[PDB]
Amino acid sequence: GALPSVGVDELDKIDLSYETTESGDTAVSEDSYDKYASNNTNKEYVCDFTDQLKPTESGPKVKKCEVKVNEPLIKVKIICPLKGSVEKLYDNIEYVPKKSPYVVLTKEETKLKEKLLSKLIYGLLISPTVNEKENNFKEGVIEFTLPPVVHKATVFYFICDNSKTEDDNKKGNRGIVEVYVEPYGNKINGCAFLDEDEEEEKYGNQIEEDEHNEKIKMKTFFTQNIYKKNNIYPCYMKLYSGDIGGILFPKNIKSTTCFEEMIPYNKEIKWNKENKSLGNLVNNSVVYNKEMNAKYFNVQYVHIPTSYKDTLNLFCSIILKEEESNLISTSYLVYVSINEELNFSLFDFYESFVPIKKTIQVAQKNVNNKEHDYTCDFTDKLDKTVPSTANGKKLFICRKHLKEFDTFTLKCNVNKTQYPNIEIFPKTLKDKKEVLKLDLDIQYQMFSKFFKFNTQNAKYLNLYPYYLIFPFNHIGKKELKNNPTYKNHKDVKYFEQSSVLSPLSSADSLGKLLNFLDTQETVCLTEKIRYLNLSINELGSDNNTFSVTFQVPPYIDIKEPFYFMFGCNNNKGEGNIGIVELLISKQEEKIKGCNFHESKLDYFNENISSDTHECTLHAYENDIIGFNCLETTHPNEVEVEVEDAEIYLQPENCFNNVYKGLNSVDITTILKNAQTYNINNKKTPTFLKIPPYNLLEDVEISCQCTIKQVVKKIKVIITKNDTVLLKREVQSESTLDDKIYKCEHENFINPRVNKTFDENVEYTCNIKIENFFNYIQIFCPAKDLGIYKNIQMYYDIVKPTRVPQFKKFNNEELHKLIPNSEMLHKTKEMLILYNEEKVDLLHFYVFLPIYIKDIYEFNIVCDNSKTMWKNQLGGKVIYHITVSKREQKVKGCSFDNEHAHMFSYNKTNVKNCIIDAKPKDLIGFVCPSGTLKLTNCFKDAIVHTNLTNINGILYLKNNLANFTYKHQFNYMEIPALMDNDISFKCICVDLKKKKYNVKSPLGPKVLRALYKKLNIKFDNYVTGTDQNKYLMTYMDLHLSHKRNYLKELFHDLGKKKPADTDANPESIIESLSINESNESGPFPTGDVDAEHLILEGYDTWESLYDEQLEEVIYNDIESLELKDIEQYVLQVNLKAPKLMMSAQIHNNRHVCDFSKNNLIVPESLKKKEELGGNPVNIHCYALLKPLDTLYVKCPTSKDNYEAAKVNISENDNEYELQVISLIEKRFGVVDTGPVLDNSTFEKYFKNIKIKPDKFFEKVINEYDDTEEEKDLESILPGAIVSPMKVLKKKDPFTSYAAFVVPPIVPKDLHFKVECNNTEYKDENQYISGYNGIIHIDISNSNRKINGCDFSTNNSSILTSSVKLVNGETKNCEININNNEVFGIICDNETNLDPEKCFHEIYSKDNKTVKKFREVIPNIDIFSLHNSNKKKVAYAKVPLDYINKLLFSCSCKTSHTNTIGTMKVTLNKDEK
Repeated sequence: GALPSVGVDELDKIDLSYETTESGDTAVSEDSYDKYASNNTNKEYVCDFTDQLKPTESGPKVKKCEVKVNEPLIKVKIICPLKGSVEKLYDNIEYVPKKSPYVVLTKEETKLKEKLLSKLIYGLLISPTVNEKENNFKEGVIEFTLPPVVHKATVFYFICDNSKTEDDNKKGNRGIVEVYVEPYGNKINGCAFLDEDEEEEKYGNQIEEDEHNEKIKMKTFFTQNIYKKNNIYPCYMKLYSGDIGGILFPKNIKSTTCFEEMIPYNKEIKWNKENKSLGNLVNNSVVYNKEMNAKYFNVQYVHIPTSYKDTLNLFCSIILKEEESNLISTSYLVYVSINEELNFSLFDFYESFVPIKKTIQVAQKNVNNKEHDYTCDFTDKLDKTVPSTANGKKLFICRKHLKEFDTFTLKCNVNKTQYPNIEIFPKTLKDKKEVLKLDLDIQYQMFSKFFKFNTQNAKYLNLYPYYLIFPFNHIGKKELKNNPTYKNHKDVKYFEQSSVLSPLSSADSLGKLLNFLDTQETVCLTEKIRYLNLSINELGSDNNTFSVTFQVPPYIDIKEPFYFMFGCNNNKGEGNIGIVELLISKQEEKIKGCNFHESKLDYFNENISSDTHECTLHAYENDIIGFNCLETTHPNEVEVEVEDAEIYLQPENCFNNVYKGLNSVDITTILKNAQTYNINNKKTPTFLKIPPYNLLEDVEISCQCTIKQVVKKIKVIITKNDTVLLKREVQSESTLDDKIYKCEHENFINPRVNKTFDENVEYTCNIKIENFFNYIQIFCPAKDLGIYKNIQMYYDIVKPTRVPQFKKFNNEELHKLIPNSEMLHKTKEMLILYNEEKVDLLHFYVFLPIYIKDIYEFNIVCDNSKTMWKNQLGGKVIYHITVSKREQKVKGCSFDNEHAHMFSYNKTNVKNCIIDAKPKDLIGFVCPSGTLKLTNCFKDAIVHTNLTNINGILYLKNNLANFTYKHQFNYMEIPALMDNDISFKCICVDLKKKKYNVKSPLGPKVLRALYKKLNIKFDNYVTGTDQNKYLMTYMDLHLSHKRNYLKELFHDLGKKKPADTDANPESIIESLSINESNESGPFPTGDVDAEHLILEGYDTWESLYDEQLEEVIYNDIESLELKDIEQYVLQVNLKAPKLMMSAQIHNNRHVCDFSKNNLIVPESLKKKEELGGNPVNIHCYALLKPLDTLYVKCPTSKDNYEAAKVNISENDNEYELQVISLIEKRFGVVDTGPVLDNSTFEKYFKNIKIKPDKFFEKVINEYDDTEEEKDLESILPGAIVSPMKVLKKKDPFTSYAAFVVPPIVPKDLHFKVECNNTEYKDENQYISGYNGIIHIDISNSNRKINGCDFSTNNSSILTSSVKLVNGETKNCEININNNEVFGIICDNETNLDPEKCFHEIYSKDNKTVKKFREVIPNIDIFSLHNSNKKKVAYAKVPLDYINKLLFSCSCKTSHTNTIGTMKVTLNKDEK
């Protein structure tokens, strides 16, 4: 509802029945109206009617005065002749209104009607101290003031009707003043005191934005809205050269010291505390409504002129009338900064440690030139000044923030006849084009504890203007001296407290400043930014000045905001030092550009190689058109010249000259404020910044580029204001990276430049979850003062229930919507000494339960379209999530009715559950909300007295245990790899004394309390080495249980009341110390790694734990005994089926031999038939190394067993029998029973099969419960493999299969194989055949070794590799000495020569081939020729042979003539 302002009087009373037409009673057509504009002189509009409205014509005439306002802060003055000054001429004049100027005339679709100006125009100021008379007309002046920001184009009429008088049938002239206000300006930089109360965040589109309700528009009038009982935050104003600020004061103010008795905050000179108005501090500053006399709304506007080009800071105290109700502060402070553009300056950073005499300046915004031309003039600020007064030898610091299409120009006076010696800093500015880049890391470190800021937000510290100019530096020192990270810096010495025993001389201060600026790193201009338009002019018009002029491109290729400095040092001549500290912002928007070139930049919206010849671009207001016609793969501006010759751009310059139809016209005619960027030493890419325009027709602009006789056309249709602009949906799809969902949105929440095209766009990412164990990463920050001031995180339920009302979304709503759903955060745990953890607070992770009963579909809204940051509008992201009905449960228990639907097995409210876990099962662990997590299950469990990490025992890599140890619900996948039978207990603690809210994790303090409480050894524990790339930790949403530093800092400031007349705001705010407690983690100095101190990306040090919750936990522990502590225990016991380790005959050589009658033959159970026999998976655990081989013997499958019974008469060779001597006799589970015979072999091994049928030529991944058979060569090439082949012909029973662990293993391997019989069954049915499953677990390595990989020209395993080509001989000599290992890899076409290499080798002659054992009897060769491949081999030379040896092997195509030769040497100059 709308409630009018102060209303009814005898001069403001409105009526709704008065109805008069625009023509009135004169009956004159509007077409024949004699109109002209109001006299506009020096900001003042006057309609002078003293000589116009005179009865001179027989008939009436209409003279209209048009007052058209587009410039803020005007004084509307209307002068029509006095009532009855002369008789018979001014006798019967009438006025509409006679109650003007408070009430005006509005057009109700046909009629002029009386209505108050305050309702359509908010911020009006009419002084009742000049219009107290009943009729303002006896003075003959109608005057009023209009606010500087209006959002409604309103028209009103004033009428001095002189036609009702009659002097001998002569009619007078009726004067009409037409006041028409259009929207100019968006928001005043300032504050408004709202008498209303704060209103809760209206989620979604339920916001009702009415302009009839004055309350709603008032909230949009200033940048700060001060509620008396909620807003503690001091008022702030920022004014630039030519800006307009103000304050809307309340009605309960008693007195104020702002704009008339301001306290100057001066750091350049010593403290002044006197009261000083804007008039004495600033010339030509204009203040409106000073006495606070206006009746409707008491707002004071201050217009700061362009004459002031110095930085000023002022403080104000607004004391409110002491009222009965409680308000946060009866006196509020106001900080007004005038003409400063860069906040958190490094000079303010320096002054808190070393005093600095300086004059900070803004670049001169040129009015006689283009708006985006700015200059800093050190010609008149580089004088020779010896320090004798506090003005001698000052620092002129010129600060200016450049944006899109903005250019800067510096001028120094460098002549030697006025200055004896002057230097330009740095020295490398001229020749190599480098600058002294100012990095913002030090301000990050000093202001890390003053806010909650990460690595990305701290670089935007130069973007936040509200309260970063306070003397916080004087406090930050204490924090900088408190920060254990800043101490280890090389740049500490300049921020150590200066000498006070002897007063520091300014010369030492300036020298220290020069060294502090010198130690910083230099960066090249041409490399940090791409396509810069820069000119270094050492010569002027009289050769007495130096200049540097650089134009900021439209899109900046800086990786991060380019914050640097330069200037001219003249202190070497005992004078001034001129310095410019400048910052270029990174434009975060895609350029609407036609890029036709085949090679294209990565930020052009139209990516056309040769697809389209004509590019249709509809350009809008504030749009950025790009036109590229050249190579983008050239970051230089020297070699791009060769392609400017092959490009023909029409017109010769674009978009300077542009095609309308087919004619070439200067672009400035259609767009007066257009900005064209033409790159130096280039023709294209050219750029057009479409300024604010005013068109009624789609204007077609056109250019064309001819590349290699191909003409491509850009036809940009700059639209009008009334073109159809519909909601544009940008759909992106979920991308599944490492079982976590990611969407490609990086700066679509970050505020970007406002545009009409920037409002009807919505970025929605569709995320479908149809599987288990996948984290849905949602990225939108927590609420903090800056580019994220009013971000909102709410959710709507589409399916199953359709509730279009937007509700709050937090950890609780997500926990309740989906059973046991978890909001988790990605952290990499710190050591116990630190107790902080690197959490990613901008990104959280939705984790869905293993079991899903209802299909859910929702939309998460991260809203930053309400945060307007310097006329830049942020984006909004919609995540359309669909969570499918997934039927998967965990084995275990639930200790209440909360997780019972998660477990197929449940013992509700039963403390200790015992579970037999079998190979590849999937166990879940979860305890009720409020019970204390004792275990890091399933990373760490309890063995019966001790804390033990069950991972290293069970080969538990590649398991959910490793990442699920800090959730509410933890998961674990049983492997087939076991070194023992292990019974552990996953125990959560129920302290019956007190339940908790354990959303935040439990600290090592209380976990040690429970270990010593529950007899759990934290001294005999093998540490679980951090194998996790991450941890999704279960914690509160955005640490809402933890403290908030911004609000608490400003809360202490507001209750410290720095806004009293006698109060000095500095000495009060310096007394503030940031609220900090044990809810935190210290930083130990010494390390195991440096990383526990530094942060990069999106990680920040925060305590996961709640020290209050922790102390309550420790209390309830120490006060109770063991009887009063419930233990929700899952006792998981794992039975490894007959653990066999592979018989390691050599360091390189393991063996899994199974030619036995107790192994696959089902063991003799109890004499009775038990049941359908269950496969006893015979467990061979083979632990090998890079360059290890495993041989595996099993009984021979019936078919090949017979085939070997055939060739029993036939013998092996020296090779195979040799290997035999090396293996069979060289092979717990060993036989004692009957000797193998053909009968029992055929019986028990009738049905023995071997999967994979080719062993190690295909394999079975052991953590793959699908037993997904894979070509290991496809996963790990570089192995030597013999499939399952019969050991001996004479013995039909035993076969073997071998494989080699390659030396470079890019990763851990964990697979398994099976000489599986379960098909043979005991005829008494004890057990089916036993399955011999060998579980192979190989470790990784990446050390390239001597060896020739003729399969590639870059081996990732060997050092040398020159891939062979048929018809080409490729020699690869490698130089080996005693005790060095080598290899060789031939491709499929070239087979080994010899095919017994390495065992046989060409002689030194390369004529004869010899068994290498002969020459060297201790060589360790790794190769098998009982294989399907004869192209890959490896070996090691022994430790005690040094006589000069030479040999070679070759990869020879059996078909064509191809030779890839490895030449192997030994030692060097020897026998």
